[PDB]
Amino acid sequence: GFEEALELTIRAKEEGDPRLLERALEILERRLKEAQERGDLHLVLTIALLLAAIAHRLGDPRYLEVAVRVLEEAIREALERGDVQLVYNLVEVLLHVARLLGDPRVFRFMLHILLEAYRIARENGDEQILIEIVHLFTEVIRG
Amino acid sequence: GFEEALELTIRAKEEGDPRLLERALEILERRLKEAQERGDLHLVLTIALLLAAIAHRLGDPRYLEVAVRVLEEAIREALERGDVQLVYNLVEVLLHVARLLGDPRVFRFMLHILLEAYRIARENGDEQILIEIVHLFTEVIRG
Amino acid sequence: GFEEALELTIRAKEEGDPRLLERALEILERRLKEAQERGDLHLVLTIALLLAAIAHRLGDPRYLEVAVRVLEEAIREALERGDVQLVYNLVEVLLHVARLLGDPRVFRFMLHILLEAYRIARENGDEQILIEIVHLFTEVIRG
Repeated sequence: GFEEALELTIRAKEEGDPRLLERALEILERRLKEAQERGDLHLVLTIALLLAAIAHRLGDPRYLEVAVRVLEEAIREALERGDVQLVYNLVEVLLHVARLLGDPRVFRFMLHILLEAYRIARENGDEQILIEIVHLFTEVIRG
Repeated sequence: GFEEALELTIRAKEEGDPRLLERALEILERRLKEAQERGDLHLVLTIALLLAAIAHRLGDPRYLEVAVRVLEEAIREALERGDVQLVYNLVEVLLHVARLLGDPRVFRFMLHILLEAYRIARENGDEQILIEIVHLFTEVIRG
Repeated sequence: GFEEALELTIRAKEEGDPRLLERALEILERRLKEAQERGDLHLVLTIALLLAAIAHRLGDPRYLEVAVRVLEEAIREALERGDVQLVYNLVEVLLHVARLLGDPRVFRFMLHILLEAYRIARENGDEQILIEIVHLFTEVIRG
């Protein structure tokens, strides 16, 4: 499912044809909506990661903003689920995306989510993810 | 605890109040001494990492220094115990602190520790820790 | 002697003697020829990583090149073997040396290898590696 986007990315770099980046971003945007529906938040994680990395190469912040918005909604759902691990892995991707975009308010969103996920993990009693959340927190406050 | 620090960090981004960073640094410096005293080297790892990130923001090298001296003593104890994984994770944090602080001697300390941890890991199982030690070595020598 | 290279590397830092870097590079190049062809792609990964690190310190691109060419042939062999976890760990080290060397061509190599490994992993049905490959792919296209 990711193969066509990975090939198109290599093909756009070597041939210098940004229309191939745009084609792959279209494929990845279709897939990301299909996984946003259905509730496949683990796949949304990786599609949004790949979507944002290609969008960054193309120089078009629009697709970076779509990845942010979809990752933020997947985080809110995964936090309502009380999954915490999915929230952690979702925030990890959003951190890489926010680092690319440079939007300060995405980091603010992640600080609140991590604090809430720490509270769910504290009352659940999962110690290892409690530390993993604090570590991810120290990375967000950097920038 | 961690929750009060994470709340104060968020509260001091929202409210324009760096005193809340200072209050968090004070709590974490208390907890870090309490953890070093108890020998709680796994918590020493996470407190120092959070302390240094909150100290990097606000920009006070003092709390970076406390973090270096405590991590170093936690590393020496973990190396006495022969716990190659723990000293690996402890040096990993000290490398991030020392990169923030910029003191050459903190790197030199890490060079000698990793060589010793390589000897213990060589005579033990030649596991992934063996490559993880030499991998961490190459990162300490670089910058 | 792995330990000898670690010792010489520390020894060249505080004595400021780059002849010890060149001596460790000699020991590591002898060791890589022993390890390669015989196989042991895991040890090829370790010493090539150490070799290129102290070569970067020495300022000599030549040894960065042999670390690259040995890593690339290890990746091709591990890719022939079908060991997709091994090519992942090999490409991870090849990204660090490619960052040091600064040659655009090694990044092109890594993009093609990762696309292949995804295909082998997709037909093998490993799932977790497929995601880990895509995640590493987003790191390679950055730089």
